Amino acid sequence: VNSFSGYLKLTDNVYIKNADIVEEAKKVKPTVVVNAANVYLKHGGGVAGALNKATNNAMQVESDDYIATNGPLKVGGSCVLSGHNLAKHCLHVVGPNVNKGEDIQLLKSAYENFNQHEVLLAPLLSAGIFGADPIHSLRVCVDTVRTNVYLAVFDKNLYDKLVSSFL
Ligand SMILES: OC[C@@H]1CC2(CCOCC2)CN1c1ncnc2[nH]ccc12
Repeated sequence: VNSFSGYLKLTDNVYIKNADIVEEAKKVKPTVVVNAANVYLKHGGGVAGALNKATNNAMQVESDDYIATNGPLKVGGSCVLSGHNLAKHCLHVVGPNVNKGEDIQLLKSAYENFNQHEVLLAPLLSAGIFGADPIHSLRVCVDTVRTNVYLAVFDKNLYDKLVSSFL
């Protein structure tokens, strides 16, 4: 039993809700919140911009030190950093950005990072400003993630469309 509330159950391990991931994180304080990161950890917009703003830029400060030491992530890769005031940890995961010409097959590799954590709050990788089809993102998620994932879907029309089209 966990403290996630109001989610629709899609499969044995995948749950979904229309929610602002920032407000969800602030309520639940999950062990892991997933960020829709880029390889440079520059949290300018989308989910990443929102989560960073909610940390008063502390996420960006920590991220800049991470990059200075380790260099950029790989597309499809991840790193674990602090969750600041939002969660215990933040798993920064880089899904392919279609608006950069990045390979969509890497989306499965991106979701594989979730399997290293028993429970996560997360957005749909590569959706929104990353330019991929959110219906496809949800499908790859369901077919790749085996741990317990609670998906927060921002757009209402996106959420109802995601539920009504789910196979
Ligand atoms: O789940 C991925 C979605 C996709 C998105 C861009 C395209 O469609 C509109 C929404 C932004 N994402 C978010 N999801 C949950 N919480 C969020 N907070 C701020 C953004 C955000």
